[PDB]
Amino acid sequence: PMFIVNTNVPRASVPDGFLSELTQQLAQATGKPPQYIAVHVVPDQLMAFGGSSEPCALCSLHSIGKIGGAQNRSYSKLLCGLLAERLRISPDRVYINYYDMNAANVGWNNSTFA
Amino acid sequence: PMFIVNTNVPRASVPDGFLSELTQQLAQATGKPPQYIAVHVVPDQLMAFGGSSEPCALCSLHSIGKIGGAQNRSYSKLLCGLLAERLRISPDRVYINYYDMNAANVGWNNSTFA
Amino acid sequence: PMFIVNTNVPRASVPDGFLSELTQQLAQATGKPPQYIAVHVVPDQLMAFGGSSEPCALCSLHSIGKIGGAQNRSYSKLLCGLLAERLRISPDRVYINYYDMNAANVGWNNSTFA
Repeated sequence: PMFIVNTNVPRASVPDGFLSELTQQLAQATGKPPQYIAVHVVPDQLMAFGGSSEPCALCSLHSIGKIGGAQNRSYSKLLCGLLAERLRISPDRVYINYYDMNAANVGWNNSTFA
Repeated sequence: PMFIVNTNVPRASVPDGFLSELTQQLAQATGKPPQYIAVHVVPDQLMAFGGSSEPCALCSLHSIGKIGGAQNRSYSKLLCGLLAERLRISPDRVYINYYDMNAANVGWNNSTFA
Repeated sequence: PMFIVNTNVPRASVPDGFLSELTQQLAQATGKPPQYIAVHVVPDQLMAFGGSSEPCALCSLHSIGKIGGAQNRSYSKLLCGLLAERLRISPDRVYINYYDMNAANVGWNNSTFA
């Protein structure tokens, strides 16, 4: 797994430690090893949510398995929680798209996972 | 629904009001309430279309339903007409990837939509 | 096709010619006409792979067909090799997500391809 957050929150409001905290929490939540987790934060974006430019986020979580109805609900709680606490973004201004990737459709180290 | 555009056009060519205009036009086109529509514009990108770096765009529209053959063609006409009129990007240098998201694979407000 | 690379490598490390080379090499690999191929490179990103901020990349390749077990392995070797050679990113710090798009879900030139 890989997690991307795009946000209008400015770069200086992103705590040092944030990427490393995302990595560790995602390891716990997904059961995958932290050494294979990727995280990407994109601040200072030009975006609106409901026509307003108060803090908001558009995110994604890609995983080879560990995606489904109950799991995505816990991920959303965890992730919205982190975004609320660390970036001061309200949970109702965050979308997270979940993608269950086939191992054949993930490239890594000159090959794929299948 | 959420709409993202990445483009090589500079930020200063993005008119003021463009995010509001996208929000209102997508609200009408999708039928979804405006307060839930998210829009994201990413100018000044390093990109090329057909090997040429004249103005271009790579876009996404995600929605829980309201995605399909005829509807997608209609969204493309709407959206390419906005990009052409507002950012001066020729419609034949724009791609829009459409994603019909399962409600269970969209996180929002600490949970999902299923 | 369309290929997007996101990376923490700095902008000044992306060689002139890189987008053309990607274009040409993707034409060769996918067999599609160069004029349809879109490429997009986003340097200087805040990102981590395995908790480390050594050079890394998160990529996508979208195509209408020409995605599959063996083809994806071949694309990963090609694109990781370019990333290693031109941006100095180790292949084991690159993820590439592959998307086989339905023609109906690709907008272009006021319409879609289905």
